[PDB]
Amino acid sequence: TRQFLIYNEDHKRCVDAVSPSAVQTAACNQDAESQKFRWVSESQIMSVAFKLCLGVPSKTDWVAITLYACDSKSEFQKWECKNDTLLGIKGEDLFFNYGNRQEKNIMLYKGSGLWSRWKIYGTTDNLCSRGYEAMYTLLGNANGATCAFPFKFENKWYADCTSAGRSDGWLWCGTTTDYDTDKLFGYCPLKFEGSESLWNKDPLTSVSYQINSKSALTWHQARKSCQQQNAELLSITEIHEQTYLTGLTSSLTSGLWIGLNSLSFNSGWQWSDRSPFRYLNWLPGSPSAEPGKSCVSLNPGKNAKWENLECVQKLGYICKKGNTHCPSQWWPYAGHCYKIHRDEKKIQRDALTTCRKEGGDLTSIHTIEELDFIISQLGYEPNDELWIGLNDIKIQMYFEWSDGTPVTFTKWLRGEPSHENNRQEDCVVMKGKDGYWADRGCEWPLGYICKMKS
Repeated sequence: TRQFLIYNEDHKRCVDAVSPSAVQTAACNQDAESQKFRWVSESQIMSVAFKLCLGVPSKTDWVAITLYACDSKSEFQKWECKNDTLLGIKGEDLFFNYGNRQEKNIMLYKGSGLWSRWKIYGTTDNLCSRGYEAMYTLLGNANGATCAFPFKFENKWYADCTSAGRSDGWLWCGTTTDYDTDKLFGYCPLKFEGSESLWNKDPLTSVSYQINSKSALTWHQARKSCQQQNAELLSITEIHEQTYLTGLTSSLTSGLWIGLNSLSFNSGWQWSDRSPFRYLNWLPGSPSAEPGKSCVSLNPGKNAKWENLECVQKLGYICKKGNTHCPSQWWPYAGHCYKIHRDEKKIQRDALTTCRKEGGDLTSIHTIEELDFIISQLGYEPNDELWIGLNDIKIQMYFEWSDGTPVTFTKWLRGEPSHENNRQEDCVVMKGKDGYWADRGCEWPLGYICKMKS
């Protein structure tokens, strides 16, 4: 999945490593470790056989590309893909090239020709396709630091995650390159027997959860460490979910990252996996109005309630592997009919009824296309404040639609949802050039939109 064979279409022969002194080409053989290569940084390319990166003595022409000890900053081991199948050194237009058979060796040339076009064996998406992605460790003493390749364990070099020196066959990696000295390690987000014992799956939902309490990453590092596990940062969508994870995080104390954030500039709080932000559970004082704050943490030491901590703080994190014809005045969309009212302005409750006396209900919105229809086609204007069907009248911090349709979709105005800990009941308005939503006390009289079926 991450190792590959470097290969030249025209010569139909792959790149091979015979020695640190010499890098040649041979007949392609994917069972020959000599030939196998693998990214290690954004730029470096290492041989899994010898655990050394391909590099040059200088950025000059016709010098031999050979294997050097791999070095984050030696700026001769750095490579990049140009034009397409081109492979050259960064900064200077000099390219990986097939070796003139005088010096049996890959060399660096200035020709953008057919001898300088390389490509992963058995594919057509250039070698910056299988590019390096930093893989954050699980558990371990290194607090989830990224894997370091290569690393030395018991005086041998390992090019990927290994189950060496272990009875259990788990896959681990050093987080520095000399693990034998620093002894910092963790487990790789890959699949092996024991892999799944790092998740919980609530017996009811079947959604799974990973609690990384011993790690300490920024919000964005955390988010990337669940995407590479085909997951995402934790979303809390139902009252059952918050209680279930309050049980898991009962015995923990330091804050943990969840997917709730205000990182988009014309949009309020939102879940990182695009789950609808319908259920709230803030700590007193949050959402804090401090302008620099956009990422939410879950505090297991304060009954699993939520607070926003700078997205550069290094905390733990939780991941989540889920899974026609209408009355006059009224206008249709998606089989329903809509209307905005300002003849008389009414309280939320009295607005709800004049949409049932009219034969419908305060409007529900389940898709962004639906929200788009409301603002374009019903004479709505950007400086409006219109009641809609969202509310938490039965249960605070739990928004449902008045018409009893499921809340499949959220789109908050920036700054919103407002002050819920400052009131007892939370109704929802539509306002702003984009028609985004805001929550407020219900017992405020405003205009409204309603929705009916045909």
